[PDB]
Amino acid sequence: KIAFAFDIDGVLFRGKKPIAGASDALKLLNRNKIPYILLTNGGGFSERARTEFISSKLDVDVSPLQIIQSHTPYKSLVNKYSRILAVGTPSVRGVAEGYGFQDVVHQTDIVRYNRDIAPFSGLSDEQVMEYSRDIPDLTTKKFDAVLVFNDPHDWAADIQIISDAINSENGMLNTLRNEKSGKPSIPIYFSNQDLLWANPYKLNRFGQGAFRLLVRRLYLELNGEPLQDYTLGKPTKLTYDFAHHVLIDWEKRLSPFHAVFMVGDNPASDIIGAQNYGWNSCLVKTGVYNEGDDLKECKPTLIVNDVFDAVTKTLEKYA
Amino acid sequence: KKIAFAFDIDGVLFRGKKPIAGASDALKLLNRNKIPYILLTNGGGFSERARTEFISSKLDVDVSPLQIIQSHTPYKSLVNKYSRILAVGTPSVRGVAEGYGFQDVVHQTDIVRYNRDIAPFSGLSDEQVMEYSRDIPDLTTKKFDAVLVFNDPHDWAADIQIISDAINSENGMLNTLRNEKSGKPSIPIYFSNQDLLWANPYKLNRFGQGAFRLLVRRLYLELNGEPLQDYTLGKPTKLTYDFAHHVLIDWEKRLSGTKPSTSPFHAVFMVGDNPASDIIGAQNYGWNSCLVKTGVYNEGDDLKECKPTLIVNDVFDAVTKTLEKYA
Ligand SMILES: [Mg+2]
Ligand SMILES: [Mg+2]
Ligand SMILES: [Mg+2]
Repeated sequence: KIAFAFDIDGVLFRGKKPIAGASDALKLLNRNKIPYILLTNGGGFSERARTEFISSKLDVDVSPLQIIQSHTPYKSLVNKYSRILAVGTPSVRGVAEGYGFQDVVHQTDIVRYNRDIAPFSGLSDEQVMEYSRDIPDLTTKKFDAVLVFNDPHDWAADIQIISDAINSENGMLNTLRNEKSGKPSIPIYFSNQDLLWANPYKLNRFGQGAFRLLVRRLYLELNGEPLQDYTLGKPTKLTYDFAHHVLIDWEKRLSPFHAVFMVGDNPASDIIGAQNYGWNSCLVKTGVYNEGDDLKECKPTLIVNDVFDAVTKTLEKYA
Repeated sequence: KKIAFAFDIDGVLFRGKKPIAGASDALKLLNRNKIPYILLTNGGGFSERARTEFISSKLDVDVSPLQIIQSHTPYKSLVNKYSRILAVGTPSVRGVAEGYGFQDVVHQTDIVRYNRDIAPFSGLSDEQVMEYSRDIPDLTTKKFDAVLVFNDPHDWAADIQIISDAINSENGMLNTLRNEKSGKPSIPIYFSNQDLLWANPYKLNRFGQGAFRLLVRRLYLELNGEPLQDYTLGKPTKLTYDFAHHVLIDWEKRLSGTKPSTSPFHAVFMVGDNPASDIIGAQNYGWNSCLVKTGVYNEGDDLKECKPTLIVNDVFDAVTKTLEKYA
């Protein structure tokens, strides 16, 4: 009994385009009745909307119950925080609402309220109108946490607005505390520490890990203490435990494994994540990693060209 | 030549587009008394002419384009040094750079237009790409010679990605990545303002180009394991104060037609809102200073090593109290 956990970016897709072999890889598992999940540090859309897109592109039925995205574990926080600043692309508002967050504010809602809060926002008037909403108690009800769902697309605004929140007086908009501290005014969560990721471009691009480093750098500058943030996403144990539960529930719904193989392109997320958790791993060369790159101390079970190689070589050798 | 003033703009004369109460009156007071002044700002984006036209209209005084130093004004000295520059800032900085004489100006939005996948987290709308960017001859086949940050750009995920690409490239060629790690960037990079904070219309101080610089530097360190060797101008740098001193000298000569740092004046008073730029800059250069409370500085904030000559409420108090004591 083996199962697979596939990364998406640099393994199944580059952007919206499938990698050759990705469709065949999943079709092969389905023929053989081998369970799989998708475990991605990407996000932005609902689990349903994302799996609908992947299903269409790869010509397989991927269930919303087979996927863990960066933000999926934020379901665990819905009873902890009444009002959240949900940072990400505009779609993350709906995702957070769907999880059951009581009071969701998107960062663009603050830009709508007062453009002078974010002097270097690139939002056009049309983008403000489309992306944001009027929040009538934006200034009178405190924020309880900042949750970064995915990489937002207006960083001078996004970073300013996050900084305002984590240096505020107890989460109240338009306030600035006097006290310097490593503990932010309200808690802040990052869902992906990937410095780099693989999109259609030939060179690795910065991801949410890079965004996090930037937020942290300015927090340190203002406070003289490092930020006490929360982190999820691969390689964190929290995300692997979450994925493990999704996989167990999926395996039951198909109806515990001798081995789980993480298939990834990034040593620093996928491979270390699996290795720390006790999962096996197959490092592909179609994304962040190029053969010759420093593996440091991760030790992938197999190193292979692409996802179809990962599945076929793993099955031949281990199933 | 008893005295001249050098005024900061943001948090001293203006908050955003709105004059601070007394700002117009302060300049009119100097002009009635034939006391010369310059404007020395770490802001920028538009030409010295366009900027002084706007300020003139809003303060109802005649400010000459020869009376202003903006963050990027000293980039005039670099025009024969670097053929192709990545001119980073708001779209208006393309025209400012071209106006200065740079041979081959590329704006960061030109690279986003060339390939959107370079900047996956760009916020540019299609309409903004059409408005801001240009097709650039030989974008992919001619090296970039430097990155010059003119002012704060307004799409930082793209801006930071694109700057990082340049300073880690194979000798400035787009679409490349060098093999080696070093403190020395692939091509030189200049920042024109190290202001962590600045004062706009909002009541809380907002991050400025100094913050942007710290972000670029952080990701450079992450990729290279060595701190970035950059060039920095703007207040409080000696380069910028020297440049401003020469603009003042030239302006006084024009009008007319001591210490080394104030020549030909007995005293030069910097009027600023930011201890970390205006005050320490003036102090290190040899100028006197007035610190106002209408911008970044709040009463009781720690002044660290800065010792302003006077601390006052606003720009009109700065002028009136300085003239009383020092004129
Ligand atoms: Mg990946
Ligand atoms: Mg935009
Ligand atoms: Mg100022």
